[PDB]
Amino acid sequence: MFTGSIVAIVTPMDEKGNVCRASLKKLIDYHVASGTSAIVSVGTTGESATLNHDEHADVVMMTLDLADGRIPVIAGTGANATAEAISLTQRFNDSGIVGCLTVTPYYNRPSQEGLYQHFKAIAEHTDLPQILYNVPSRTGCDLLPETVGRLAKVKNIIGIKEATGNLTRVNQIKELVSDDFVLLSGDDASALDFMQLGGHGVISVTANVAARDMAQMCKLAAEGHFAEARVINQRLMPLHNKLFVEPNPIPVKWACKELGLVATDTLRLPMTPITDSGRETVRAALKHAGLL
Amino acid sequence: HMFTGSIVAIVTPMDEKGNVCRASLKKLIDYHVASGTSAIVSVGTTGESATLNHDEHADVVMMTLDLADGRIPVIAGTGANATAEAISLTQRFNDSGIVGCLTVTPYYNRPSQEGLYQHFKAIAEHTDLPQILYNVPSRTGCDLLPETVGRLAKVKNIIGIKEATGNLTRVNQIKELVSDDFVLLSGDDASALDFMQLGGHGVISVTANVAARDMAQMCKLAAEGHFAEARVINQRLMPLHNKLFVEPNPIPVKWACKELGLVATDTLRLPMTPITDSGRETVRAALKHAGLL
Ligand SMILES: N[C@@H](CCCC[NH3+])C(=O)O
Ligand SMILES: N[C@@H](CCCC[NH3+])C(=O)O
Ligand code: NA
Ligand code: NA
Ligand code: NA
Ligand code: NA
Ligand code: NA
Ligand code: NA
Ligand code: NA
Ligand code: NA
Ligand code: NA
Ligand code: NA
Repeated sequence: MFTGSIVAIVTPMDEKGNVCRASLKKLIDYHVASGTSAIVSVGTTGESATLNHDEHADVVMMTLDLADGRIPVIAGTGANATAEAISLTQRFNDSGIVGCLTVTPYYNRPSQEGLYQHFKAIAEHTDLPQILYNVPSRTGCDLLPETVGRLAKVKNIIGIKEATGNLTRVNQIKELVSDDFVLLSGDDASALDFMQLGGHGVISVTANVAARDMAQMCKLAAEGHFAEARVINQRLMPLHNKLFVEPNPIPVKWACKELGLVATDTLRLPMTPITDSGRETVRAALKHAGLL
Repeated sequence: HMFTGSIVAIVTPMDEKGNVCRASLKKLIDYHVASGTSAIVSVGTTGESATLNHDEHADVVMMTLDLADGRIPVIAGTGANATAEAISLTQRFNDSGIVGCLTVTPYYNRPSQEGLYQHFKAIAEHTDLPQILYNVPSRTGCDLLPETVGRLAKVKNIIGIKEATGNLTRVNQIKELVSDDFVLLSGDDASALDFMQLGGHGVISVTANVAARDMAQMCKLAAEGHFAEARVINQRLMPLHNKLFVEPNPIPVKWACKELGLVATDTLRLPMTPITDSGRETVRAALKHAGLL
């Protein structure tokens, strides 16, 4: 259930910056039809930083409601204060979400022991499966394999979204955890490599606009058909890269709009609209992918 | 002028349950008044801004302002990674008595230079208070470049920057793009004296929590061009400048304050955790090197 192509879904907005349900419905219908394994709601790509606690909870519950049992929903529950993370987590207990994605605290740079006590306290206040999430380029801290191994012994700590793009982390973690600990890439451009080394899937921004390809690529990787997966990956590589040509989710929201998947590409400050150059680049990447 | 010299990034002292401890904060503020500290930054990074909710944050700022009682200026930490949050935090301290705001680049969501421009511009437009930008890429994932600083210096109440890269070339890259009354403050204790000798006007300092008079003298000596004497102080303090980050700030400086008798307990809020045995030994030796123990 926590394997294959998982979309880190955008939070579509109207021109005032409020959540646009009609657009989110369209995306969720698109992912059900495309074979996406699951939806991560209000991750980084979903602009977690700029939704307040109640808007955040509302978007997750909206996503769950619209999913209507057709596709599993994983809630973004990360926070850089352990009390905030527990409170967010408790908000979704017994909601119908199948698990949580909880990022290492950002900006206050805790120690490895700080991360251990942080994630352990979170896990002790829920029954939901917990997927750790490491992305040092955003957070200023690096959850190391040693610490992941300590945390994997905690009951409902069940996997990790590893977004460093450092592919040596795959088997560094795998040798410290049990066979059913889930290893998920959080870096689209290196995700097929990550799977070929033993990863079980990807929590993906590219899947927002290339869901069918991403789902088939990940299934082929799972079946060991890496040559066939790489043909898809190469079609998608310009998107993997150029969806970060400006701060995510600025490009992917523009791309969703360009494809008719959402009504507007509006974001909340401090995100700002895509530049002329960025549109040109993302459009070429979408054309390279065969989507335009 | 008011934003020069030694400015303490003051800890938020807590009791054993993690609640703000007014009695320890009062002692610290009296200590800074007697030590000649130029100003207090309230609820910055060293003050555990992340783990105080909006009401606790505002309460700590108002407490610090009340305890200072006009004896020393107070600068409120008002940064946020959502612009709406930053405006709302800023609006809370309008006409409170604080003299200015310290506002960090959005963290975790990694905005562009244009996003930083619009962020800080929108903030400045919702306040009459002086704004001090704060760049610390090692924490935020985001680097406010001098060109963008120069753009923002043209917004009238954006009046300075706390530059915490430790990259000393930024001093004059910024200074040549701004007017001469734009304030340049180090946010990196180990390189602060270097920063001032290159033209910086002061430092927003963690070391000043426990070596306030030394830090006040070092900055005043630097300001008067007495760099040889300032360097003597800096070498007394350099192990502290470094070892107060031997573990995540403010874990070492809070333990040092407790060991010096300045606060009652060294308690923090998760995901900060208590100082290790090795860390205590390292920080004690640095305190002894400064002559403080
Ligand atoms: N802007 C803050 C608050 C988040 C509120 C819940 N989405 C942060 O990024 O941590
Ligand atoms: N923990 C969140 C919310 C802070 C609330 C105000 N001190 C952050 O660091 O941005
Ligand atoms: Na709607
Ligand atoms: Na660490
Ligand atoms: Na540690
Ligand atoms: Na390790
Ligand atoms: Na487990
Ligand atoms: Na008290
Ligand atoms: Na402000
Ligand atoms: Na100005
Ligand atoms: Na400096
Ligand atoms: Na401690």
